Amino acid sequence: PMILGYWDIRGLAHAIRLLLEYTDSSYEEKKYTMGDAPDYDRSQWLNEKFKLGLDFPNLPYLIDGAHKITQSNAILCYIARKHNLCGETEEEKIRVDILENQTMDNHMQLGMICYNPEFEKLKPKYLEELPEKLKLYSEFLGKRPWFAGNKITFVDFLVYDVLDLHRIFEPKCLDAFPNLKDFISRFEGLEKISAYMKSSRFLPRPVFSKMAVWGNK
Amino acid sequence: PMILGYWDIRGLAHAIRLLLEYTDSSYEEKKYTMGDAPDYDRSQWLNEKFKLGLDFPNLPYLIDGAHKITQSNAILCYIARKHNLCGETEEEKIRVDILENQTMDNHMQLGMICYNPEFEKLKPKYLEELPEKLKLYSEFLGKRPWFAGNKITFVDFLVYDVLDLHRIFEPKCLDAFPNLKDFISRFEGLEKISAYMKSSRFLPRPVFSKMAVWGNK
Ligand SMILES: N[C@@H](CCC(=O)N[C@@H](CS)C(=O)NCC(=O)O)C(=O)O
Ligand SMILES: N[C@@H](CCC(=O)N[C@@H](CS)C(=O)NCC(=O)O)C(=O)O
Ligand SMILES: [Zn+2]
Ligand SMILES: [Zn+2]
Repeated sequence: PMILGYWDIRGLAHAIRLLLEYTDSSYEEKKYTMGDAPDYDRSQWLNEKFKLGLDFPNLPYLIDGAHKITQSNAILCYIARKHNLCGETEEEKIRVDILENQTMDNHMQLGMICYNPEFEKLKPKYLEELPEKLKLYSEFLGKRPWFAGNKITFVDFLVYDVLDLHRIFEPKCLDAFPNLKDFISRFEGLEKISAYMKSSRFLPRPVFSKMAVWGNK
Repeated sequence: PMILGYWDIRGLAHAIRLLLEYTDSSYEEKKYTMGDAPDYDRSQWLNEKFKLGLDFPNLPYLIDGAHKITQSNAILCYIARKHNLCGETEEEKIRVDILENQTMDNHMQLGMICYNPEFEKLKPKYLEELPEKLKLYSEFLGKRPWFAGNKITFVDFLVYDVLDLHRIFEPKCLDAFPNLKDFISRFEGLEKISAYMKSSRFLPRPVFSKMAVWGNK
């Protein structure tokens, strides 16, 4: 079956996992354990990084038979294409492309300060700007059931992940955007999504690696 | 005609520009000037950031009639889809997806240290690792004329940009990979690309913004 390599954490593999489950894909997981500080030993991965036959060795990676893939968004499109979740109309594809990258940006913005030793200092400013960021997603979604349009796409997994990570960071952050909350309900309401969230496989934390100042555990 | 907003620099708009020219697309450019230090006044853009009707106000952006787009990779796919340069076969799309993101990573890696005030100190390490990064691209391309396969795709523009930025940073960097040099020859060898490189429109520098430590001018 398919095999998804990644750290023994949520991180970037989250949306993928969620996607794999929703698509009822058959897959295994090669979770890599990172050593404790101050070393943060990553040999478990490095002693296999270049033996998997990946073109650009990295985490996460996906191995589907002869197909060795890296880069989260690439892995998602790969899985999505097999289930027509990459968009169909012209406008659908545009929205998918924009979000695919937008979420990636917002995700890093968060991860940047969370990995920053001076995290406690930067937090006040980040929170001040967050409402605006969230608002943007709200404006974008509008009265649509999903982000791409009427049909769910892989970007809905990416958007969810981001929004979830934020209700976790600042719980009240979503209160001002009812439609976004409905999105989360609607998303977590999906059959296979709900079932998986209740299974032993569900790994919502640690949000980041051990090197993080926040969500490291 | 189409309109491409961005800073009065190379940056992320480079590959786009290159793509637009090769596609013989009709377009204008809304270059935004950033103020000198220590303020780096960005008012010229901020006083118009939210009036363009962009979903996620950002630079670069592309306006094609009713279509307002942001996110470099999104803009590229938009332009590419109009000219069938987004890939066709399954393997083609995979490669496109991987590179589309890989290049973005390598580009930031460069941009990160060049914007880092302690640039001179980090440089030795970055150069030590670069050969391997380059090697990967070499390994990937192989005997193929283009990265996606036999046909040129928008990623060849993204890969070129990255490679170019590095021969500029470290000229001898490519000497060890002849196939990558042939790629640059073959790319700058394209009729519309060559013509554009010789026109008044060509803007190879500044590589980055004024806030940069390297390639700021
Ligand atoms: N754009 C890449 C970024 C991947 C990346 O930097 N992954 C980090 C984890 S978030 C990693 O630990 N990679 C393993 C390594 O650097 O060897 C993606 O989406 O896969
Ligand atoms: N992932 C984005 C990066 C966008 C970005 O941060 N662009 C810079 C220049 S490289 C910018 O000036 N953005 C305007 C802003 O965020 O105000 C893309 O490819 O569009
Ligand atoms: Zn990470
Ligand atoms: Zn930039």
